[PDB]
Amino acid sequence: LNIGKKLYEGKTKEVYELLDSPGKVLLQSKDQITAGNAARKNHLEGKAAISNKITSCIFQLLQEAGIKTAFTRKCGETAFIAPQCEMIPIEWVCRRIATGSFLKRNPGVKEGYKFYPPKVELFFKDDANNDPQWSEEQLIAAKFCFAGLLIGQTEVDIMSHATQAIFEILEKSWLPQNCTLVDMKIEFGVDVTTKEIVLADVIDNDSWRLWPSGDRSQQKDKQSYRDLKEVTPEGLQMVKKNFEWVAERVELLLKSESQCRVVVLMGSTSDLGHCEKIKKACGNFGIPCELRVTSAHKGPDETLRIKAEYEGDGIPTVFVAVAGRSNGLGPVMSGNTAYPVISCPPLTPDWGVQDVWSSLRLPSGLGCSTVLSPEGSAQFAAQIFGLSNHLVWSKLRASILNTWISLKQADKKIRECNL
Amino acid sequence: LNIGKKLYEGKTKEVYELLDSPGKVLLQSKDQITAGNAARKNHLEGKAAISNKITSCIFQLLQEAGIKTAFTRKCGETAFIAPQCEMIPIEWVCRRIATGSFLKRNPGVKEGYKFYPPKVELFFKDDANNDPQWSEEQLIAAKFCFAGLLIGQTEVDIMSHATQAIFEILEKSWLPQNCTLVDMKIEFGVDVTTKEIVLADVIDNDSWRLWPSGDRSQQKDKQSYRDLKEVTPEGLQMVKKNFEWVAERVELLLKSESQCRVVVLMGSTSDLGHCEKIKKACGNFGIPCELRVTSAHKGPDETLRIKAEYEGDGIPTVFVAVAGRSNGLGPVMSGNTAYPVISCPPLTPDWGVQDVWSSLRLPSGLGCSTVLSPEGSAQFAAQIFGLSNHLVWSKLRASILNTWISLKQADKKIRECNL
Amino acid sequence: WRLWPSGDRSQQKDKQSYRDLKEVTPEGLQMVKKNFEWVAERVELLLKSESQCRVVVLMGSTSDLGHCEKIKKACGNFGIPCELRVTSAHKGPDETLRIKAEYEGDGIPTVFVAVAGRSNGLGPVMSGNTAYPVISCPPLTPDWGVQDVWSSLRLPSGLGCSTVLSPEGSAQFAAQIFGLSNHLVWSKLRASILNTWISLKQADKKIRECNL
Ligand SMILES: Nc1ncnc2c1ncn2[C@@H]1O[C@H](COP(=O)(O)OP(=O)(O)NP(=O)(O)O)[C@@H](O)[C@H]1O
Ligand SMILES: Nc1ncnc2c1ncn2[C@@H]1O[C@H](COP(=O)(O)OP(=O)(O)NP(=O)(O)O)[C@@H](O)[C@H]1O
Ligand SMILES: Nc1c(C(=O)N[C@@H](CC(=O)O)C(=O)O)ncn1[C@@H]1O[C@H](COP(=O)(O)O)[C@@H](O)[C@H]1O
Ligand SMILES: Nc1c(C(=O)N[C@@H](CC(=O)O)C(=O)O)ncn1[C@@H]1O[C@H](COP(=O)(O)O)[C@@H](O)[C@H]1O
Ligand SMILES: [Mg+2]
Ligand SMILES: [Mg+2]
Ligand SMILES: [Mg+2]
Ligand SMILES: [Mg+2]
Repeated sequence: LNIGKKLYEGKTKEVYELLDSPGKVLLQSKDQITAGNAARKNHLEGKAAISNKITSCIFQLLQEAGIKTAFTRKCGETAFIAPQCEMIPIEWVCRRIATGSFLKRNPGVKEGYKFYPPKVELFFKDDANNDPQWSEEQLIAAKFCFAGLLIGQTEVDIMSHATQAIFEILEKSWLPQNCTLVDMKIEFGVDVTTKEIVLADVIDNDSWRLWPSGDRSQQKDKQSYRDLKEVTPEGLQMVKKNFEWVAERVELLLKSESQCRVVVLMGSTSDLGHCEKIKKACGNFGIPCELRVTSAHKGPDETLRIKAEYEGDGIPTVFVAVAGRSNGLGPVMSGNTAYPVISCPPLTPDWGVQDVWSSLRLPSGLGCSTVLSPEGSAQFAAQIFGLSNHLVWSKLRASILNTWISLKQADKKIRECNL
Repeated sequence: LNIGKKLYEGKTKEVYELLDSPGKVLLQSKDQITAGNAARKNHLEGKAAISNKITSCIFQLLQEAGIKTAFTRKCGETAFIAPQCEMIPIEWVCRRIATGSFLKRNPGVKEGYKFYPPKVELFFKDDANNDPQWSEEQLIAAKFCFAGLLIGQTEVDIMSHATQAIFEILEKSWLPQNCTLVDMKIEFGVDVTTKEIVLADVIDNDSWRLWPSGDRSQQKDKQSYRDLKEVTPEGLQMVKKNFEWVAERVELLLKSESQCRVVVLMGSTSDLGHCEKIKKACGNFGIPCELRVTSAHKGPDETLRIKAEYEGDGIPTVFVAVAGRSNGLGPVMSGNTAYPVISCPPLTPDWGVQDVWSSLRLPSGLGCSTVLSPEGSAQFAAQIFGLSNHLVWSKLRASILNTWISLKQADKKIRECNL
Repeated sequence: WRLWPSGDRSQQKDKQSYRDLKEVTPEGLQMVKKNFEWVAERVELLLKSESQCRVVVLMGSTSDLGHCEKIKKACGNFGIPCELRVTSAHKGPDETLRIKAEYEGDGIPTVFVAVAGRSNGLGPVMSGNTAYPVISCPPLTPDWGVQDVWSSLRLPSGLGCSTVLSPEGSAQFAAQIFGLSNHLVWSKLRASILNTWISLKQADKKIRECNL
């Protein structure tokens, strides 16, 4: 590992150039904890390893969901490799629950006020003035430029939407551990190579407020250190145990709590191309997808036996029925399983207007749903599993963001061809 | 409570007439455990309370799912009130896993062979000949008559289907406790008042095989007592602890592990009638259902804020979009949530052929599904929640049985109008 | 097997007659032999068609010949003779009735299949003037097929004319009709249900390998 010059150093991290890696840097954590802009600073042994472990797990989680993130890989106990960014000097905060500075700036609001949707705020980075709140209008008027990207209305709107999405993903991911994510702070930078705005810096135990069972008095985050009247050695051991508590649970956010499976049943091997599109699209949400050939019309006995194989092994299953012309496979399956059935018929413009009604108009006592897009039927199957699986949910959530970002970028492009 | 005369007494239960309660009886459990046809009999203190508690919990579970069952209520620690039945003298067994007598009657099959779907078998009740297996053809040819109901092809086909459905419901219900329901035995009788075939006798720790983590050596059922080489006082305490283990956990089968909610969003209060039908049908599955008024066309800002309230409180939610004419509410919602959205448009024959396409043909990146039936949209919502909620699943499964039974009954009726 | 003439076990012609003998005598073996000879004589009649079958495909235009060739080919698969005839109900209704009469009049059980594009009058006219079954199998394309099909489907009262869109399907339906009387046609239909089912099982087995 070919380490170059120390680029900068701050309160908790040293950033080094990597001579064998163009556009990449090494972020080495220090055994330092800090708070405020006064003398609250301490050595804390093992903090560097805890910060590194949390950020490395959280960045891998957000990256596997599809959030664009400045993270390459973990590099031992106390560092990580990242794409080099020109950091935007704004703290982006997201709140589910009103506490901390929100109450000070909004006297009359009580602790516990819930934000639907989560509240996003901006703070300009400046220790001299204790990080003052900025409006979107102030950030636009600053006309900041980083690695050649002017930070305008489009870029601010993107960081704002991304902050909400990142919060919701981390919020949903902590829920299975019976922890309430109250709020968080993140920072973005411009990747010096790609010129993309990406989540950067770290997300660690100083970034958020984490309340087991929603109970503030059980707070496990750095607020436990900020709240101390006086820092004693007995006080720092409590803080360290809180950081250890989070370090011991954070890797479980990468694990699937519940199993998911899509079974695509096709009446004919001529509709294989259409079923390959469903299977591929399921792969994008990390949901295993099996293809099976069975006809309701010509082998209804075999359809029910295949159904029984998937009903009988304890794995939650969504069936997707692909039947051309008069669809009996969706209906028959729908009538004989408690699991959901989606008809995704391979309609063409020739007879599709006529064929679709055999999926849509069903006798009473049948729940069978219809989705015409094959990518759509995978997404709907994912949305169903997202109710139980935070990993699938997070891919859906990040995909809503990324698609929205794509529209903003295409509008920005075509707007330049308006002069 | 006015107790009458003792009607019957067997190895483990006494049946008493209730003088104020026509067509109901009291089944009093005894502190007796037995095995085989031979001298394996023991007094075991608290067995009566454990048997009564298990059957009372299991019968309430099956009854609340919609399985027709001879159970009224628990009546203290050691008895229960039931509708009086003329018992059909057949033991109905269902197997997920090959063990016990299946291996003896099918040499070459290995322990652990899985049945898809679960295997149903009939045994005629006769201690003299160790309960010989009967075919369906033998039971039909017996021309049994109980409380005036001749047991024919229809009645046998009903008991056989009911046995599979009861087993699958109990199998699904034990899964969240990490217990494998291997197999079970049940008996049916004819309710002397209604003349309906109903599950009767008991389902207790003698009725099934229960393997924690699928591990036969951790068996918690009465097989632990059958297997003992010789019955010692130390041997009976181990059996008692197995029965106590089941007694403790059986009550958790009545508890919902996961929360469910349907939110029905309507573009106009003129579509209220249609939304009332969705809400009523959701009530049948025990799923709370909220009605909300919002227009994507006229109040899209408000649609997103309402969406956020239900996204934000940690409760798994299915949205049902009810918009007449050009449905924008399904699409908009679908594009802005990771939760499932179902369009259930209030189509009439006037313009329904034209309006439906606004739900069906969507831009890429939308998983929005379509269900035309309002009862159907609730059932689909139930099927989605049934992947996580064994109580919802069980109502869907019992509904498949009951619907099938009522077709058999209607066919039997119209067949009389053909002679 | 066990073979009972008139469903009468006491007339059993199979080897059960030999299994049942208390003791095997020379007189006992001659009775068994006669039972075997009875079956030997009659087994050859199982290969013979008891009833005659014919499909007549009437086409309004020789441009629909391709579509009629598919009906005739598919009829050949069931061992049913199939004749093609050209007649228009619109332009030669007198001739349509005379052609109908040739096939009504020679004692051979016949199913008529009417192939008329656009406004199908040939199915209806034929249906109204014969006691034999008529099937409309119109040569629909996606251009105007949604509009044309209704001329086969919505008929005045007193017409039994049926519709089958598939040309192979119209032959199979014709076969099913003859299968009520002809055990050879029936047996091809029955074996075809098996073979189709077997090939689904085989295709499912193949695609299951592409899932591990
Ligand atoms: N991917 C990245 N590429 C380049 N610089 C980065 C990246 N991630 C973080 N940094 C910078 O690394 C510097 C050192 O971090 P740290 O020691 O935590 O600083 P600090 O004292 O918190 N300073 P500041 O964040 O500016 O208030 C920070 O100033 C970040 O802007
Ligand atoms: N709902 C009911 N109504 C009437 N009788 C019932 C009902 N449920 C169970 N019984 C009968 O109650 C009797 C006493 O049960 P039990 O003490 O378990 O007898 P047993 O020794 O197991 N006899 P058996 O089931 O006939 O082999 C049995 O004969 C059952 O058929
Ligand atoms: N961690 C930080 C910081 C911040 O600068 N923190 C450090 C400075 C440093 O990390 O070196 C400190 O002084 O404690 N600013 C916001 N937040 C987080 O943002 C949400 C809202 O915080 P509020 O605005 O209510 O104080 C909560 O989760 C904080 O943890
Ligand atoms: N409990 C019984 C009985 C039965 O008669 N039980 C009692 C009779 C009595 O109450 O004295 C006993 O002797 O243990 N028959 C079937 N089963 C259950 O049904 C499935 C079939 O078991 P198999 O046929 O493999 O033994 C397994 O779950 C048994 O527990
Ligand atoms: Mg700050
Ligand atoms: Mg920092
Ligand atoms: Mg038994
Ligand atoms: Mg009993």
